[PDB]
Amino acid sequence: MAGPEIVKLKKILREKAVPPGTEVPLDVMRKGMEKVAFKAADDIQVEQVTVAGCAAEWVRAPGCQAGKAILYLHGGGYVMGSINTHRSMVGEISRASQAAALLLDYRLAPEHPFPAAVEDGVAAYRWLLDQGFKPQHLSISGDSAGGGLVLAVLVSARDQGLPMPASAIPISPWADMTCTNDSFKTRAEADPMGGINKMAARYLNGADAKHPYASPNFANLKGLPPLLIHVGRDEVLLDDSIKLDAKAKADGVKSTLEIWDDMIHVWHAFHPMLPEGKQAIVRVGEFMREQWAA
Repeated sequence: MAGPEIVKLKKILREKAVPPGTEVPLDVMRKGMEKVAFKAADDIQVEQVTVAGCAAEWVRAPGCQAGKAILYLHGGGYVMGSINTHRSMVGEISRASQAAALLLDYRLAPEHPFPAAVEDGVAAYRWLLDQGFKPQHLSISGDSAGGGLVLAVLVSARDQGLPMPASAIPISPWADMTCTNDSFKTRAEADPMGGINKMAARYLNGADAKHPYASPNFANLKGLPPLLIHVGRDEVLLDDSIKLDAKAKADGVKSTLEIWDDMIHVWHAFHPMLPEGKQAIVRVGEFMREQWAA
């Protein structure tokens, strides 16, 4: 029916979770994500760089193709996450896609609200182009909030005349800051991963929640490059993804959406103990490579 590992992981996550309602202070949520992050695989090579005034790492699995690069935008509700929280998952995407990842430590809210993260994303992309990477050798990817930022970065880039990269992969994207979608009710019980509305509040700091660079589900997608959208069936953000796919299709974008049954928010991040995490990462890699061969 459902795999044994997901059933197991669902139980561990329900057990470890803080109870519904209780307010976890920000720097406490921040530290907890750091402290619990998976260590990247031993064969992942890392190089610290500065990119548009942000800390970054080049994240190079074995097998990287010369000339290829992923701008990777991490999750964390726009308020948390770092190079550290995501080095592990991004190592595996680099493995699968045989491409080095640029892992950006973009400005986080509330210290730096919207559109700070979009400016960092766009500049990061401009930096890659400036470094000599060709549009057709580039891909943009990210998870959760980062996966919304993927879209925002594209839209914003398109608007400023930048060429589109060959592909983009939003993973469990948060692309609608209103958080009104049916799936917050429909998929609530199945999702072990209020809390989210606070992050939107902190990121927006008063801005219009239907701003296209905050909620790319209200943006004009015309001209974006081909998309692979990943989302699990068992997450409150199911609707962001279904609606992002229909938007893209309507705006004439080549969109492939895959709902993975039984899966949770960014199940990729649990690749060390979830076969489906590895499987979905492999597939992100295959899709990036497919798009580079075309």
